Amino acid sequence: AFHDVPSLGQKVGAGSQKDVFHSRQDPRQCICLFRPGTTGSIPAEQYAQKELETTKQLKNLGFPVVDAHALVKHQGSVGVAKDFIHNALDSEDIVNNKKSLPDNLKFNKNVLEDCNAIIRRLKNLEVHIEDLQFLVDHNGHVLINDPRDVVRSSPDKSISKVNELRSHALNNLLDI
Repeated sequence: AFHDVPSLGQKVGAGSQKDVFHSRQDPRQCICLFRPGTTGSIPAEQYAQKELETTKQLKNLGFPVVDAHALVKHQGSVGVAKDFIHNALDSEDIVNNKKSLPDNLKFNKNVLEDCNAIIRRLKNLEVHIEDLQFLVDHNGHVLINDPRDVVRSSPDKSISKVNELRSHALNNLLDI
């Protein structure tokens, strides 16, 4: 199931779970490989397989996601081939105030609307997303990234994660 990527493109980004590389097979994609010690005791090949499945399940259910295309491996490194989001902001950087949303009005509106839309689905379908986490593309759209699992259950923990990010957009929009 895991495909060999012989060569990697330039490295891009700063996420802690995975190191990300431009795909030399498709400039719309990137190669995302687990860092050491990020999958706990679970083998990396399982973690990657579970992320691809969950990403596809959420995509089917209507959620906005960073799409995942293939399980990949490079030397001893294991991971997933995913859509590349140019100039993406990581939502953990935003909520932990390491980075900030731009001032742009349209940008913050998109963050607000998409956060609302994600919460609506979580309520309608009554699901909880393990390790819920997002990327914000350069227009402000919010995409679920590296989901670990989706299960029918109370969505309140997940709705709180979204609200966490939404608050920053609210605070900016309330500033005229």
